[PDB]
Amino acid sequence: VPISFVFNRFPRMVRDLAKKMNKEVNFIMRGEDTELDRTFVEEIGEPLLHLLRNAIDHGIEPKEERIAKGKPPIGTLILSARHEGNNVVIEVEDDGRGIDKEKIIRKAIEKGLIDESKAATLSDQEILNFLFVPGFSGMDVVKNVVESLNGSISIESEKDKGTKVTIRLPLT
Ligand SMILES: Nc1ncc2ccccc2n1
Repeated sequence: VPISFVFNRFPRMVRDLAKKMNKEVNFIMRGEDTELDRTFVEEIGEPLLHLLRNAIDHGIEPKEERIAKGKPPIGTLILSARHEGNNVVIEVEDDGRGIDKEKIIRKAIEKGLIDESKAATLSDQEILNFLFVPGFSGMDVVKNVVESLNGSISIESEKDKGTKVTIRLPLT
């Protein structure tokens, strides 16, 4: 099917969550005509809804805070799909407050998953990959579904700039 069968549900879910959270959100959908196998279409909805929720709750800041930080007042959330070879790539991007890598390291140390000495040299991707650890605090459940579809997921984020989650699905 076109992924529009999934993506057409999201503007409703996104305004509803924005109203509940007192966030002003500019939601943009691109690539909705991108076609993929029915099994992916019937399963990819729940993971995507989780990522959109995360963007609106934890990423986009309220307008007053964005103005105070010198950002464009209304936060933007972009959900896109495209073909890459025989794969489909789906991205959820926001221009919100990002993921705080220092907080992740602190939590990791508190949980005994790494010591201070080793935290100093972790890469960005190694740090963000703690988010997929079960119970870390979720992104594990999103990963579980994606992996069940033989997909991969990655996260890029920077503090104050925003977050991009990318899901790559096979042709299957
Ligand atoms: N999009 C987004 N933005 C901030 C987050 C902060 C914590 C965890 C997930 C997040 N995801």
